[PDB]
Amino acid sequence: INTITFDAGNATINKYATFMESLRNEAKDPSLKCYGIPMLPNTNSTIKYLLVKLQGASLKTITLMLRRNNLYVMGYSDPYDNKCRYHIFNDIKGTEYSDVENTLCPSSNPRVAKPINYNGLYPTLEKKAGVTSRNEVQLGIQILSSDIGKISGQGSFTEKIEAKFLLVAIQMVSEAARFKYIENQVKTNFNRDFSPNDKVLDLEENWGKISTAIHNSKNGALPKPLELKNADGTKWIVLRVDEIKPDVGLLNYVNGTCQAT
Ligand SMILES: Nc1ncnc2c([C@@H]3O[C@H](COP(=O)(O)O)[C@@H](O)[C@H]3O)n[nH]c12
Ligand SMILES: *[C@@H]1O[C@H](CO)[C@@H](O)[C@H](O)[C@H]1NC(C)=O
Repeated sequence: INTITFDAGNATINKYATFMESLRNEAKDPSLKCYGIPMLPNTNSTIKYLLVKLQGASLKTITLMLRRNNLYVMGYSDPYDNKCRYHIFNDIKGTEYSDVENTLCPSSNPRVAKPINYNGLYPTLEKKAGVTSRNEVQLGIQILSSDIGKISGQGSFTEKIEAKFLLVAIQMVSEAARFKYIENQVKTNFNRDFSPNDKVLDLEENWGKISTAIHNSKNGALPKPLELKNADGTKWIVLRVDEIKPDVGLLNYVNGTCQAT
């Protein structure tokens, strides 16, 4: 469908809230839903990818390409030297690789490869970025805008700022779309840089666990206790779908029927 665009250079809470709502309605399987939370399609949807264009205050752009089944950033393009430059992780290959290369930068127009010489897993990204953990990498709307400027159209940039930009972009686009809690952490701190708290990391880490739990619930009761973390890192025991439902924007795909509402 339509490329979804977010202008980070000229943002408001309301435009970012709109962007989330957009991304969530385009990503979701139109029919699937459990306890009223929309669920992503499986890997045989009629449309398998989503493109997301971001703009900085410099007016430079970066377009991310997400796999729609699990909202995974597979790679990105920028305008470079009158060419479309595509950057793809080193583990995307064959039919996926050439749907990504050709949808970010079509055949009929000039393009040039610039590999991401690592994979898109958080550990790998933390390592290139030089941090033990991603709570050391700050997030925010100015940071996202500044980061687009540091890479878009630049002949040379380090793998450290590229991995920092991808830690920020995966969390403010993909994690924020999966979790309404992370979207509300960006709006709360809209006008500042912030470090993700311990509930933000735990939710990221447990999205699959959470999706399967809700999908598998009977009359609103979770199959077993779910132990997550509060904003201060203390333990939180979830027993019922409506204790976690305020924080979840989308569900990972889980096979089978579930209570739809
Ligand atoms: N490049 C990327 N894009 C989106 N999500 C992720 C992730 C993490 O990816 C997981 C996605 O789930 P899968 O196990 O279905 O691949 C989420 O738990 C998310 O925290 N790592 N790298 C990612
Ligand atoms: C998916 O779920 C449907 C309905 O329960 C079932 O018939 C099918 O066997 C499942 N597929 C897989 C791979 O388990």
